[PDB]
Amino acid sequence: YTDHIFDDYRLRVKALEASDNPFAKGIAYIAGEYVPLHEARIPILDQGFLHSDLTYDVPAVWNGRFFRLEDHLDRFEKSCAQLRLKSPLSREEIRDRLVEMTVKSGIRDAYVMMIVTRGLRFVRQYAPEECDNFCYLMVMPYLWVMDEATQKNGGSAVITRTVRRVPPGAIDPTVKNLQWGDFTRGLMEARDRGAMYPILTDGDANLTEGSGFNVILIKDGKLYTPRKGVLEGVTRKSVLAVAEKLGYPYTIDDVPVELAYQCDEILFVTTAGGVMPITTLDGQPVGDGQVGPISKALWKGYWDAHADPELSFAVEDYRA
Amino acid sequence: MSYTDHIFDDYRLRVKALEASDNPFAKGIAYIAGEYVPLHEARIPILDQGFLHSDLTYDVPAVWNGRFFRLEDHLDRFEKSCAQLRLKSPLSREEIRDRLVEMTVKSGIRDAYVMMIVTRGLRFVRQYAPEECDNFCYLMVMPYLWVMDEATQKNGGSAVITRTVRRVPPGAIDPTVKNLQWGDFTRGLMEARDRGAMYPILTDGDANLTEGSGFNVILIKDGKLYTPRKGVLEGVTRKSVLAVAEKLGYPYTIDDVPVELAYQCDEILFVTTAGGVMPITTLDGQPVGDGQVGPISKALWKGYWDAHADPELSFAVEDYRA
Ligand SMILES: Cc1ncc(COP(=O)(O)O)c(C=O)c1O
Ligand SMILES: Cc1ncc(COP(=O)(O)O)c(C=O)c1O
Ligand SMILES: [Cl-]
Repeated sequence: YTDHIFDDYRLRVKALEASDNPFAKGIAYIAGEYVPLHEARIPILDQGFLHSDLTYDVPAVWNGRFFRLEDHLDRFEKSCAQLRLKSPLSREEIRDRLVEMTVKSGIRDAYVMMIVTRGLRFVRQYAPEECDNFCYLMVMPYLWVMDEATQKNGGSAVITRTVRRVPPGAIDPTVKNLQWGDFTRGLMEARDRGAMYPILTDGDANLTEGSGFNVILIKDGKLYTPRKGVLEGVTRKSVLAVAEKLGYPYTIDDVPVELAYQCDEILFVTTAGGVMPITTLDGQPVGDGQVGPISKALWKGYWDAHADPELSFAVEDYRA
Repeated sequence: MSYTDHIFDDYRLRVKALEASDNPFAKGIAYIAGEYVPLHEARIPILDQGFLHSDLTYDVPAVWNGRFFRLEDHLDRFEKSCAQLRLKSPLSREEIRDRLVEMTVKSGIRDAYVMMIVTRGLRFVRQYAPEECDNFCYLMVMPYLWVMDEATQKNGGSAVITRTVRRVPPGAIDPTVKNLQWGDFTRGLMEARDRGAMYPILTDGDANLTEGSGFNVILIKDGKLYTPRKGVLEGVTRKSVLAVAEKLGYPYTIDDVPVELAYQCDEILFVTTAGGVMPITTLDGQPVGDGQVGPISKALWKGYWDAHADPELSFAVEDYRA
């Protein structure tokens, strides 16, 4: 079922790797300058580094079409407000520059980043309103949390037992952030236990999310995905809209840990890879150990949606 | 006659001298990829996982009147922190020490805030085993920073026990491993400002006190010191103040500190490398005890700073040799 998109994608990557464009390996916007991604540098005094004082968002370009960029911009502006950050670049400026950098790079399948940091001033010495916040933009070749090869059979995960999710009353998980202390411990625990990915609990016997992805349990034809303690993922939104069209019931609510061990299918969903089936959990098969039919149908709907003119636009039909 | 003059008179003179210096490193110096760079020109690659996933640990010793204080304790904790996160410094312990002293002498700074950082580097631990990652080391020496300045120490600072945020629990992020994932502390600083206070004190969300944004907390009641054990960094400043407390005959306990005790204590100290002993005289808009900097705070303050000359716990940067 992967050939549906990956045959065409592999052709586009071949063309990009053959390109002599100095931005084909990626492009960064830093202080009004476009720089090749691997030469791009930020000041070490940026509080985005010295206190991870930032928020970010990651839309994708697929076959030269941005997917749900307005949803990512909406969530980014919301995230900025929650942390009392104000982007020096307008929402409309960010959109214009992200499209320009995509065209300028020639990258047709892109992992895109918009970052706002506190700047050089910290919020102990200064009110947030007295801080001049920084904006960084990056466009790079599309990244896969789960690659084609792994998606064909599904990946492996564990419910972490050495680490639990940062609670929202400490750090708000609806505000996309790079304070991955728990997720990083999770990835190490997964490798220790011979699995690719962690699923973190809330420390109260419910599932939350993983290292850069939401979790969807499928049982008896119904989708179950955590409400609290997680990022409100754009991939999750897309997959649930596809589920609605196909007549699959879903609920965004508490997901008790027990349900992970009794379900038929598990999906991980994220911008960086899309729909990512999981067929091993804690060393045991998920259901029959096969990529399930509902996973396949949602995978197809998700990718088909990247041509939907209501949800996407082509990078050349765009005008500032 | 103010008790703060004991150190600030001499320090205000030394800064004046430094602000007159033409040395291009007098504003600070960074080690980046085997090069010394002026601090305000120093840059790191945007793809450093120290940035893209705050995948790092750090430590902060200080230089005072040209003497490093307890640098070996900071190096000990840094190596422990690196091991916990499966980071290996590309610079040995001995190289970090040599370079930190070199950068201090080269800068001419007599009162410095020092920073040793190790990040994951350009590879992340999803695609790669941690042993496959070539980790980066960054060093910085800059003019000494004050979480609480001279003016505030004279009458004491203001704090609140946070009610809009709690501390990241140890089973999410290990607080004994010094890290820059300040999501909770940053919320705390914003809440403090909203409530007309300088500093936050975060609870563990289970009715105990933890630490604040870059400092440990010590309560003092009926001559006894109480400081949280769990949910906090094991501060070198806290260690020093407790040694000064043991030597002066003040009993102390490192254990759970229930929130209630904050409202019933006689004195409150915040302790950190970036400011030292920092008395707190207002809590949730009300006086701490009699609203004055207390006698035990002053005694511990004096002992802490006096110990920056002790030859067993400090060394002069000029007398050091690689
Ligand atoms: C913690 C976390 N959860 C979930 C996601 C996926 O959400 P989205 O589909 O909006 O990328 C990400 C994104 O990388 C993430 O960092
Ligand atoms: C969270 C936290 N606790 C405690 C401290 C104090 O540790 P030390 O006294 O060793 O500097 C700091 C210093 O920055 C800190 O960030
Ligand atoms: Cl719910």
